[PDB]
Amino acid sequence: ATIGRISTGSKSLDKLLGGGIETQAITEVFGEFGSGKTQLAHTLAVMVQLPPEEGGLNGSVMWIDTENTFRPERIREIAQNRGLDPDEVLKHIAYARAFNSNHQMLLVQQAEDMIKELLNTDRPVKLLIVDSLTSHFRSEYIGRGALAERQQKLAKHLADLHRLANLYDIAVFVTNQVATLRVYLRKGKGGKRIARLIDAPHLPEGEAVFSITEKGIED
Ligand SMILES: Nc1cc2ccccc2cc1C(=O)O
Repeated sequence: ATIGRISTGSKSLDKLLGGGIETQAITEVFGEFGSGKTQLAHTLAVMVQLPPEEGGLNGSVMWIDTENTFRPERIREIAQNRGLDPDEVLKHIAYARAFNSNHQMLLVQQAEDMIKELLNTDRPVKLLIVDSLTSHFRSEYIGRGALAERQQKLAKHLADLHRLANLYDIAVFVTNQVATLRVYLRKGKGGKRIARLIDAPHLPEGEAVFSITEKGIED
């Protein structure tokens, strides 16, 4: 289908990204604790539920959590501050906690069941979040003798995510620490945050400054 764009809530960040995050693509956001990557994930889980006129895609969300960072109270707060019903917004976020890298991989495969069920409805899955992509892979595969299998397993996981994104017109959004759009977050001045786009093949490298508010991400 046509490439849909989900607003991040920030006009500055959306301009940097070419209008927002894309369906049929993996957007990978990097940053240290406090850089705003989890705030962006929570904001996008709300924004995607809005109609296109308001920066969303009238969509449902699937969220894979590798380390206990999903906060339903933060969704409710962002939803209510954006004029949405907080309970309805939460009902349209399917949640899974992944306990290890094998289970994380299995969940991406299992997500296809619900994606297929909602595909021709009024609320198709339009956003699949994996927070935080490599935490289990880094913990489970230590050192020299483990790199080949860690890379093999991560490549398969990413291929599985790209397949769902392309086949079902979903924006895949992943968070991490240091063929996919890579955005680097950092602390800016006066409690603001900065996003830097690096090595995008068809978007200029640039920076966007944004704030974290009761609405989640905004300028
Ligand atoms: N069966 C499921 C699989 C998932 C896979 C990825 C993200 C969320 C998911 C939620 C469920 C659920 O039963 O609520």
